[PDB]
Amino acid sequence: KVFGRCELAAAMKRHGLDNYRGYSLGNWVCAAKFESNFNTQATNRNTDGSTDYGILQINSRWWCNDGRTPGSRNLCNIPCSALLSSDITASVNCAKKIVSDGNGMNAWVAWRNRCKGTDVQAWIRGCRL
Ligand SMILES: [Cl-]
Ligand SMILES: [Cl-]
Ligand SMILES: [Cl-]
Repeated sequence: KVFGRCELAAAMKRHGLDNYRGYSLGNWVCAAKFESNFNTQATNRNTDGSTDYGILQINSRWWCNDGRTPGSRNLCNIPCSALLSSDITASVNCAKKIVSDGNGMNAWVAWRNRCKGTDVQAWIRGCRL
């Protein structure tokens, strides 16, 4: 599913991501924009052989099981395929664990490089939330 901008903001809020660990909704929408362009089916293969999955490009080295990432963990206790669903529940629940791991949203390199320090409120501007 490719979400609309406000549609995704609303879904993220529904699932308790808004201001989670102090990160406003615009941060999360911005991260999703640059990780996946709001496409739940997004996948990308990393140099180390791990793969990133879903709207927030969650990585199989630590967070989910794909059966093809040697030496990896599955800390969200989910198949990586769950992160591709039109229902963002699994991605949100896993993201909550990731952002609580110590480095906040810096875990998403694209958030650090493209969202951090910017006017992230622009991502939810106009949205009925
Ligand atoms: Cl915001
Ligand atoms: Cl594996
Ligand atoms: Cl980047």
